[PDB]
Amino acid sequence: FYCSRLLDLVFLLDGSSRLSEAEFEVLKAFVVDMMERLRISQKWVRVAVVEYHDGSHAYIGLKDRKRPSELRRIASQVKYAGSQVASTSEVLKYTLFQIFSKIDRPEASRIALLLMASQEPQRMSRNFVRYVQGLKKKKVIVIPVGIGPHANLKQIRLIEKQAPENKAFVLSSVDELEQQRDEIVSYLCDLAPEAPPPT
DNA sequence: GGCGTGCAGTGCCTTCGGCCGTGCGGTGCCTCCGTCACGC
Repeated sequence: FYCSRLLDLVFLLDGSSRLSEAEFEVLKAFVVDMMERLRISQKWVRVAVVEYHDGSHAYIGLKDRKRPSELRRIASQVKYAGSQVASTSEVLKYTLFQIFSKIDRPEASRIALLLMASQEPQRMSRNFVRYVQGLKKKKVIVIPVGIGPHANLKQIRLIEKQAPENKAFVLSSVDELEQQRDEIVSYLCDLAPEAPPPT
């Protein structure tokens, strides 16, 4: 449908080589479709787009004052990485420290849509749960989205085990996205308040 | 000549030096299998 609520949504795209050139474009299209079903505004739904590999490469910020159509273009032109490493620990650390360093919008919900499709090196996962728990303390909901046979199930279930609102969406392939979009959007929307503060 | 340790972290508390602890790279399910450098 169309989400018109106070929400800060953060898209986190796995940049590993697990996803092919094409398969990644599909993921991007999914993110674009999501955005078409969101009321993009500083006072309603704010969006952020981040392709992550060894590190986080942000294309869109929550405070970016741009026309939604423009943002959709940007989100569709996200460059393919195809890295050997897509650190979820790093992208969650980035989200926690860079994106949500300061909670400037209490009146809205904070959601991190973690689109993963691989397994990061175990040594990198050392402080993983600490970032997830750290996001929780800033009241940021993390929704893992498993894509493909290589998506780290252990971490995904570990995210759910961290917070009540943290639900996972285990998928079979990037094709399962389009036919799961509507369900996901509505789920995220129902986590955000509908009406602003009295002001 | 075996051991036992190694150390991340916008770290933490009992503050300017202990205490916890994935030495580390890389495979592919995981919190790990198999491996190297030092000092003694």
